[PDB]
Amino acid sequence: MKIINARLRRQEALFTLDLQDGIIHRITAQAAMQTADAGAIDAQGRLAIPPFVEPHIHLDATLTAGEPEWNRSGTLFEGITRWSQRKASITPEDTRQRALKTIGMLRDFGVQHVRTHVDVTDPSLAALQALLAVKQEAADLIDLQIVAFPQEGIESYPNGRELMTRAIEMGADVVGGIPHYENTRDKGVSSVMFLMDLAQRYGRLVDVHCDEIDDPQSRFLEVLAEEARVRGMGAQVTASHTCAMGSYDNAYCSKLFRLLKASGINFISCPTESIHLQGRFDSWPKRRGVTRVAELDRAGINVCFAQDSIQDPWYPLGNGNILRILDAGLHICHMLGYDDLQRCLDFVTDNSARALCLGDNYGLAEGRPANLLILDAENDYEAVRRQARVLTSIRHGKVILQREVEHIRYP
Amino acid sequence: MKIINARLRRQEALFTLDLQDGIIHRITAQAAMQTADAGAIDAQGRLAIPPFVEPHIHLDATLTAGEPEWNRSGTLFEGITRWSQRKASITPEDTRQRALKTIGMLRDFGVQHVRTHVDVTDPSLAALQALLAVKQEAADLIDLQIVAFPQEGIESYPNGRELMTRAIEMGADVVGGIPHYENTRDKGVSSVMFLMDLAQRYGRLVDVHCDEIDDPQSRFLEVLAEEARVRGMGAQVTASHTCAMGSYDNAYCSKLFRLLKASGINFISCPTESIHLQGRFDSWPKRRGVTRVAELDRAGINVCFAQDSIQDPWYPLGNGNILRILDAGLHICHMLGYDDLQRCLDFVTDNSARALCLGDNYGLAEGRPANLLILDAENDYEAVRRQARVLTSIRHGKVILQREVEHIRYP
Ligand SMILES: Cc1c[nH]c(=O)nc1N
Ligand SMILES: Cc1c[nH]c(=O)nc1N
Ligand SMILES: [Fe+2]
Ligand SMILES: [Fe+2]
Repeated sequence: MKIINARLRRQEALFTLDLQDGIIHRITAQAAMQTADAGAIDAQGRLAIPPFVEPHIHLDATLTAGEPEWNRSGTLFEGITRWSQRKASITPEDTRQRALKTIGMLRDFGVQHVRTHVDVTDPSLAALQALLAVKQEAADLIDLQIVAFPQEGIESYPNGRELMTRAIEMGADVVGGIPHYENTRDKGVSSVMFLMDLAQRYGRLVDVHCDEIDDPQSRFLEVLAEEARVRGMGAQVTASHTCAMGSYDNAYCSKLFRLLKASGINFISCPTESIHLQGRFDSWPKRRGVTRVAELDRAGINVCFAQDSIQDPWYPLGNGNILRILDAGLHICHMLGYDDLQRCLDFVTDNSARALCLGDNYGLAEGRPANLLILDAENDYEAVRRQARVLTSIRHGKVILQREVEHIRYP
Repeated sequence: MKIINARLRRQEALFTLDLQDGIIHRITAQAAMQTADAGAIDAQGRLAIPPFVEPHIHLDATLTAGEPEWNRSGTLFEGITRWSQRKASITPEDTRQRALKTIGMLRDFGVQHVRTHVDVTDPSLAALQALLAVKQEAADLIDLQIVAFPQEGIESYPNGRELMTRAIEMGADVVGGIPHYENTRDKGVSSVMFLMDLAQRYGRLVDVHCDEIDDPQSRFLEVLAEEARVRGMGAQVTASHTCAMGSYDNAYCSKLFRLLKASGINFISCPTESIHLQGRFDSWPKRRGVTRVAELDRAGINVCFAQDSIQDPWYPLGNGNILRILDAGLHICHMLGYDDLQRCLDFVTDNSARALCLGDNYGLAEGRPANLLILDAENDYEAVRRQARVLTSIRHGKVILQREVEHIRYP
């Protein structure tokens, strides 16, 4: 399959892309806009990019908003209470159906890489079972990673350590955690030591719900980053929801950044979720409660954006569109500068792929898998400004989605 | 013309709407979904609403971002400096071209009512001249209101009072202001006394850039509300950008609400703009900087959302889509409760029409103008969750915009 007249990110030239046997066989710069060629796909000057990534979503809880009742306070903690109620009626078939629907939404919006957290503080491990199967069933659409996420705590929930271990043995690819939610500070610390030992013993990645709270003294991030640094596993470690960093003492935070850089760990921010769940315990002025995304990125630390929730006990909205999240993130994090906008797609493509350790299985380079999108925009700035539609999604060299270009009629 | 199978807001039944001679002739509930009729428009269960309203935009400055240089700090004050530079090359024809392009964007997204601020601290009054003409030229698409907006101050800019007066005499429908930007507190107060006297002398509406600053002592809102209350002109007065209220002392703000309610004035919030321009003088934690929208609404005070800028010296993004702004507002203002979501379109339709004093020239009621939209969603919640496309826009009984329903193919 051939694509002509395609823009690539942050370049002025038009390119032809040759796809063959499921891989990118050739990328060639063109002298100028070319007339059509033997039923090649004409990008018509539109941007070709690698697929969008959703590096952090909770597929087990998706589409369960209001069951059996609503999160009235809009807080993390009531969300957990409501989820606990919902868990009493989780079945594998229920989970499968909701997960597949939400995966469909993500596919519709160009996402081909997904990392889902699954609550393993559930003695049935029903959702985990369903999602491990879904990983195989939906492989034609996405590459799914699964995180063993101990929602109610490792040290603070009955048999939490056994459940984490069992989840990993069952085949979860990533070790999760929630140290800020453990019952005492010391148990928060021991939970991080445990989960890092677990990941090392079974050779898994790590992605931890780190400090998802507005408390300036929630500092489990330092424990996680130090373990990653000492163990030499930074590239394999992600800190999600470091919301407390947005409230840290500034002298401490400056000192902390030295460790963060040295550790090599990744960061995920969920700006629509955090703007909703954070700042709930302030009056006025009301803090944003989002981590220091612009500052991490300027420091050379890999950070990216994620949806987190779609219609679940924590967040009543969501539609699968990562460009909406990008927009939110750029506004809330004060990243609407000219230079920011020219490369903003980094935060929902390249940087996210790095967090998921996709390596050579991601990116528009010869020899890599033929997974790519054609976006209805010519550069990063226009993509976010217009919320550009995904016109074509190609996966393993085949078109799996085709949208018509929007046409408006006037009198 | 006839529309069948239409939902109306916050109602379960389907409705047929009969439009004749530019007005709504009849609205009738149906027993159920009906098969198509004699060239009737089939809403197919989609929502019919009165048009979106853009109650606060700066059309004189639209599409000038980066000219002659960029707002690097992303602040209100640097924006004013950049605009001051751009004013040196403003012409009526330049203004007309940019304004008409942005009006086209608003039309594409179902806006039929627009209130634009125009900077009248410009001895040429060039943009105002162009926009008064545009008001007539674009009448086929929108009903435009023009605010005489003294960007560089009434008391603090050469001949500011003369310029305000001349702008009103030229035909600006609304008197503007910027008391928080006046050089001293006493001049901020005198500016409000002057602009209210001006509005009364000429019988005009009022819409003031009130306290667009994170300073908890910026309290010109109380002066404006008191003048409106005393003069009995509450309904004709709007306070835009009361960002400082998001930082007020809470005891003061409680006392203040008593006056705000009694005064009857309207409020406009610009959440995407304020999240960008506000919080810039904090470090961490970083305030949201948006007025107390949910609290105003709960108190029975009319409040609504607006875009403010499209690609201008203050804000680099913008596409005309008020639903994007609604989404932002609901998130930043903590209004994602179930009750909130079921009526959220209030903030971009009914409430905004009230701010603009549209009266019986707005709304789906028999006898009123046949101005309405068909949205690709069945209720308020779905409209914001899906960012529903405007499928049809009808103005004065005629279709002025038609979109085809998005169709995705899966090969
Ligand atoms: C969605 C979600 C679930 N659970 C949690 O601890 N945090 C979240 N953001
Ligand atoms: C856009 C804009 C222009 N001028 C101003 O004073 N405030 C604004 N938000
Ligand atoms: Fe999460
Ligand atoms: Fe404004």
